[PDB]
Amino acid sequence: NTALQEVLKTALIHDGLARGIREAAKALDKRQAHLCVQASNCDEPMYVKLVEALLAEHQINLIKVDDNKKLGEWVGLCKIDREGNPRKVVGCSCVVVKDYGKESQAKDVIEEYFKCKK
RNA sequence: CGGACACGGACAGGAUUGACAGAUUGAUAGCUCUUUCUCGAUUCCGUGGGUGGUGGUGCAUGGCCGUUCUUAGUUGGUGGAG
Ligand SMILES: [Zn+2]
Repeated sequence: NTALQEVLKTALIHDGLARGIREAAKALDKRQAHLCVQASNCDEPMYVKLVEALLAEHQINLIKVDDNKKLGEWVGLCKIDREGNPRKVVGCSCVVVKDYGKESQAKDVIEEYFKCKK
């Protein structure tokens, strides 16, 4: 009840992610990948095929979330605003975390990992 | 581009930087082209708006300077004359 709601929010303040239309499916080629997250709304079944092509045989875990636009208020391009339009992003389908930087509430997402995925 | 900002568009399922080789050039200017890797919201597109200019106008001006002007010249106050 803590995993899906707020402990992924606390890993998004100024952490490393993907951003824009040229590096979303990029960070799997690097040896700095912590917890990543992929949408269960992807219009092609080859993009999600491409991200599981690496991580399923390696040390990297995807979280299946609802869509990518709802990750748009997660990535950092702030469109929820007082005098601004609350629909400006078409958000990311695959962001990663290079590094946590702080250790407030990061145990709970990795506790989700080795609880069932072993 | 060294066109700031403001709005909209473009916009993670593909906005934008940079670049080896070669016809390509005056030029090892990725200038353009063929091919293809790379850069991480930085931008790019449109519209308003700045901005820059050894661009005009010295008869729109300021400031400085030259000149009649190297000669002795100039002016109020108060009385007097009109
Ligand atoms: Zn002119």
